[PDB]
Amino acid sequence: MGPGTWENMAFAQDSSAINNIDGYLSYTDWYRPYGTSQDGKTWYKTTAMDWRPLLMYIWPSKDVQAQFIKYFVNNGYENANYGLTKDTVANINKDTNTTVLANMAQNLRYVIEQSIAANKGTSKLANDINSFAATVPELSASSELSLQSMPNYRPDKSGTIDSDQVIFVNNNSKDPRKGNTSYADSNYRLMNRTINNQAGNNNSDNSPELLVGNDIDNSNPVVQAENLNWEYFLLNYGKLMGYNPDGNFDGFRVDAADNIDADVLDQMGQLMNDMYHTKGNPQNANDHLSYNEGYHSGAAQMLNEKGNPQLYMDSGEFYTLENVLGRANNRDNIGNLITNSIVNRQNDTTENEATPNWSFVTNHDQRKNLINRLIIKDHSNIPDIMGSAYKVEYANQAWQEFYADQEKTNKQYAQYNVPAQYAILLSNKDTVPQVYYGDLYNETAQYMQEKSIYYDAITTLMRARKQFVSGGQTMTKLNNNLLASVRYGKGVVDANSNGTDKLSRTSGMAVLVGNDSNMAQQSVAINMGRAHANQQYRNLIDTTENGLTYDADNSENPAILTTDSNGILKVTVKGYSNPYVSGYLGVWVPVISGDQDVTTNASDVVANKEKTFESNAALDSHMIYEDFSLFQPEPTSVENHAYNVIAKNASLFSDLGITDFWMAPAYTPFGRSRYNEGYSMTDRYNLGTTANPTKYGSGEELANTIAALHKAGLKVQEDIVMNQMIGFSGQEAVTVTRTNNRGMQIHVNGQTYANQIYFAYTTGGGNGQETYGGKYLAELQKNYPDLFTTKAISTGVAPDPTVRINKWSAKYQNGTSLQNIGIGLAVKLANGDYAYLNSGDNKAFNTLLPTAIS
Ligand SMILES: OC[C@H]1O[C@H](OC[C@H]2O[C@H](O[C@H]3[C@H](O)[C@@H](O)[C@@H](O[C@H]4[C@H](O)[C@@H](O)[C@@H](O[C@H]5[C@H](O)[C@@H](O)[C@@H](O)O[C@@H]5CO)O[C@@H]4CO)O[C@@H]3CO)[C@H](O)[C@@H](O)[C@@H]2O)[C@H](O)[C@@H](O)[C@@H]1O
Ligand SMILES: OC[C@H]1O[C@@H](O)[C@H](O)[C@@H](O)[C@@H]1O
Ligand SMILES: [Ca+2]
Repeated sequence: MGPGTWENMAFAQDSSAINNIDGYLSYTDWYRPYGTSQDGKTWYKTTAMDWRPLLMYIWPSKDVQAQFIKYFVNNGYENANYGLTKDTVANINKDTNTTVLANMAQNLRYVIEQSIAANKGTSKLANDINSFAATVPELSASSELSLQSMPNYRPDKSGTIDSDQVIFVNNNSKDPRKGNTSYADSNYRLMNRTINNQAGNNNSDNSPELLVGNDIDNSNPVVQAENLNWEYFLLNYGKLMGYNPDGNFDGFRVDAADNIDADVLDQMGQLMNDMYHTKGNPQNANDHLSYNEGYHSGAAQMLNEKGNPQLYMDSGEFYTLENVLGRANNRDNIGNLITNSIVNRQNDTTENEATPNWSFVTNHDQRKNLINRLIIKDHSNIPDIMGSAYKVEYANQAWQEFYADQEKTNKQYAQYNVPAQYAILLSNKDTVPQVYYGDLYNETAQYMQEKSIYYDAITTLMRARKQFVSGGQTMTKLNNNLLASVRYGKGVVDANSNGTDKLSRTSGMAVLVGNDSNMAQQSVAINMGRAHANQQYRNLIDTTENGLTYDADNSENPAILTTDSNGILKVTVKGYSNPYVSGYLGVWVPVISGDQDVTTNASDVVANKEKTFESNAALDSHMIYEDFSLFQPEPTSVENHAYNVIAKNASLFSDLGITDFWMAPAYTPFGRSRYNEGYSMTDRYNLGTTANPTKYGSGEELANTIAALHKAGLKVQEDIVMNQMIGFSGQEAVTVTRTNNRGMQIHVNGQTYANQIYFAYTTGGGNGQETYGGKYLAELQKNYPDLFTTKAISTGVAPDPTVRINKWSAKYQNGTSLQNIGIGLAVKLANGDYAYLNSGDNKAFNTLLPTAIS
C-alpha cells in the first residue's frame, strides 16, 4: 500500500514489537508501531527504538478515551490547527459520537508526534502518560478497593491494612472472557492452617493467613522442603559461605508463627533434632534455643501437645504490664501481675510444669505502634497516612515528640513505669525474658551511640538477675495497689525451704512494685523465706522524689536492712510521681562480697524423652536480647555498621547476662521498603556484601560478629521469615479475587472483584535464590531421610526435595496485599475478551489484538 493510518498497526505480532505479560497486554505498556506521522500526510517508518504508549491508540472505554484527549489537550498538547483546543475538548465525554472521538484521537497523535519531535524524545510523553494514568481509577490504585477509601476511615497504628488483600486462584479456562493463567495454578494453597487449625478442624484461634506482602504458600510440599534448605543454610552460614567458620546461627526467632502453615514449625523442630539431638536432652535443646513470635494464646496449647519444639511468646504478660503499670490513667489492679500471664506466679514452686515461654516489656513492633499512633494524631484528615501517603518526615516529627515525652513525668505517649515493668520481667520465674535494644539505647541514633534514660535502671536489673535470681517465686499483695514479688534463691524451692545449694543463702530477690502515685506512706513486711533469717540485704534500687537511687541517697530506706529471725524484711514505701516511677519501685538483694552466678546447668535438670523445651531453672537462666529497631538509621560509615559495633561490644552483652542474641532479619532489603529492616526482602540468601551492605552490614561482617558473640559465651538466633517476601521486580499475570486476611471474598463500599487478571509483582529471589535454593536438599536427604518421608499434618504428604526453588513465582504464593497498580490494566477488547499475544511459550489463545493496532 501507499503510506497512511494503517501504519498504526504493530510492526510485528511478537515480543520484539509488543510488550506483554505472559501474553496479556497492559494499557500502561508501550509498543512499536509500523510508522508515525506529525500531520497525517507524511509517514515515517519506525526504527527499533521508536516505541509509543498504548494509551495513544487504545483505551478500556469511550469514557477513558475522552479523558485522555481532554487531559493531553490541557497539559501541553493544544493545537488549534488540528481541532484540539481547550474549548473544543471541554465538553467531550463517554457519549460523544464515536467518529469524532476517533478523529480527535488521530489528530492528537499527530500533535503528540510534533511534541516528540520538538523535545527530541519520548521522555515528557512518558511522564504525561504516567500522570494521566494516575487519574483513571481502573489504571491506578483506587480500583483495587482499599479499606482506606471507606467514609470516615480510622487508620490502624500497625501501619498495615489486614483486609487489603487479594488471593491467587486457579484459572485454566479456554474462554477468552476469563483468560488463562495456568502456569500459576496450584494443588495446594491450604490457607489458615494456623496454630490449632493445622488439620483444618479447629478454628478456635481464628489466626489469619495474610498479613502484608506476597504471602508464601507454606502448605506447598516443595516450599516446605525449601524452608528446610534455608534453615540448614542459616545454621551453617559462615562455613557454607567460606566466611568465619564459627559464624553460624544456633537457632531461630520465628517470624509470624501464627500466620503460616503450622507444618513448618513441626518440620523445623524435626530438622534441629535430627542435627543436634535436642529432644530429651536439655543441654542440646537449650544450646539451640528457638522461640516463636505470636500474639495468640492458643499457641501455648499447640506447643505443649507437640512437646515444645519452640518457646511460646507470652504476649498476655506484655499487655498486663502495660495495662497495670504503663498507662497514665485507668490502670488495672496490681494483682493482675500475679494471674494474667501464661504462668500464674502466686506461689510458683515446681519445675517442668509451666509452658516454656519468652516474655517482653517492648519489641520493635510495639514501639512502631506508638510512633504510628503519634503520626496519625499529628496528621488527621489524611486517611491513607499509613499506606501510600506515609512520609518519613512524619516519623521524624513523631520521634522528636517521643524523646521529649519519654523524659516527662506526665507522659502523654510513652510508657509509664518502664523500670518497674523490667524489674517484674527480669525477676519472673518460668520464662526467658527478652530485653529490647531501644530501651537501652536511643534507637534512631547511630547504633549504640546514645544511651536511653532507662539504660542505668535496666542494666542494673540485668546484672543482678545473673547474680541473684533463682528458686521458687511468691507474689503477694501488701495493699490494694502494691505487691512484693520474691524469689527464694538457687536451690530454695519455697518460703519454708532451708536451701540445698552452696549459693542458697546468698541468692534470691525482692521486687516491690506499686502503681498508685498517691499511695500513703507506710511500713510493709516482705517474706524473704526461712533460708534468709537474720540476713543483711542491699538496697539495689529505691525511689526518690525526682527518680531512682542506686545507693540509698534521699530515699525512704537506707543502704542496708536486715531481716528478723523469721526471714521477714521490714521496709518503708509511698507513692511517687517522676519520669522513672508513677507509684513505687524497690529492689532488695542479699549483700555479698565477691562475684556470684546462679545459673543452673541443663545437665542438672530433669530430662524428659517427650519434651524438647522444659520450663525449669536451667531454661530460666537464659535471657534474650533483641538487637534492633525498625527506626534504626542507615549507617554513616563501615565502623557504624551494626555488625561491627556489636562485635566490638561482645563482652558488654556477656557482662549484662545476655545468653541468646536475637539478630535482625539479615536478608537483602527491598530498597523502597518503609524501614529497610529485613522483613521486606528480595533475596533470602544474600545477607549483604562489602559493596552492597544491608542496613546492618555485610555477610562477612555478620559471620565475624556471630563468632565474636560465640567467643564471649553467647548463642545467636536469626529472625527467620517464612511468611512473605516483598519487592519482587518481575510481573506475572495472575487470576485474583478481593479478600480479607483469611482469603474470604469481601465487598468494599458495595463493590468487589473475583477471578480477574491482575499484573502482580510475584517473580524474583535474586542470585541468592538462584545459587542456594534447594542446594543442600540432596545431602539432607542422605543424612536425614526421615525429613522427606514424614507426612505433614495439613497435607498428609512429606516435603518434596525433588524440585529446587531457584526463583519465586505465583505458583508458590497464596496471594498479596494490594500492590497499588490497578485492577483494570489488563487489555480487554470491546466484546470483553482478553487481548493476547501468541508468542514463544505463551500458547493459551490465538493472537487477538485491538483493531486500532490491527
Ligand atoms: O513502581 C514502583 C515499584 O513497584 C513495585 O513495588 C510494589 C510492591 O507492592 C507490594 O508491597 C507493598 C505493600 O503492599 C504495602 O502494604 C507496603 O508494605 C509496607 C507495610 O505497609 C509497612 O507497614 C511495613 O511493613 C513492615 C511492618 O510494619 C513490620 O511490623 C514488620 O512485620 O515488617 C513489615 C515489612 O517491612 O513496610 C512494608 C514495606 O514497605 O509497601 C510495599 C512496597 O513498599 C508487593 O508486596 C511488592 O512485591 C511490590 O514490589 C516494584 O516491585 C518496584 O520495583 C517498583 O519500584
Ligand atoms: O518505555 C518503553 C521502552 O520499551 C523498550 O522495549 C524500548 O526498547 C525502549 O526504547 C522504549 O522507550
Ligand atoms: Ca501467611
